[PDB]
Amino acid sequence: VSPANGAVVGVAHPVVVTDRRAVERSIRISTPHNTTGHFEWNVVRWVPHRYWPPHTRVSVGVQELTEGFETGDALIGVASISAHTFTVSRNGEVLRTMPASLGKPSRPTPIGSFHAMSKERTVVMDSRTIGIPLNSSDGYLLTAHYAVRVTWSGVYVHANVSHGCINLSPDNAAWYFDAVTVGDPIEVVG
Repeated sequence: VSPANGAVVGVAHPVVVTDRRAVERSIRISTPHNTTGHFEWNVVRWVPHRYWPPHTRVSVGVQELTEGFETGDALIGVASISAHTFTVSRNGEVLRTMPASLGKPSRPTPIGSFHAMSKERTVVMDSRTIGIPLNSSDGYLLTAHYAVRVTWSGVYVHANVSHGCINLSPDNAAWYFDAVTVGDPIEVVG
């Protein structure tokens, strides 16, 4: 079960618990205004449908075990593929709309709805680790700085960028990294 206890997270953060409709019924999310959601599939997650409510305490009851977490501010960053931007807002007001490189004209960032999964100060990225030569046009060996993970699939917040990853300036990527906590909503759109 994730979220873990007390964990201060964000409002696109899924509820994650490890006949599907059977265990789907032993799970219930208790929210102040009865926040709804749907299921997604082993391992199933429950996700709130219009983000969470900000600064709301969330309770999760699964079998005889019940664990809870609190949401901080609502920080949303949006990656527009037409405009070449990653816009960041915190509770209503955009703070900093930063120009972003979202992949490359071959494999641009996949449009969709996500959370900030992890924060890694520097992470080295080696394409040889899953089978891509470094002389390939989609080949690389790089040490990323201020890396905020977007997906399990390896998309990151951290130009002819690969994997569809998102590339910001060093000054811009520092701020998002300091301002962000896991769970912080991530939206790729047009």
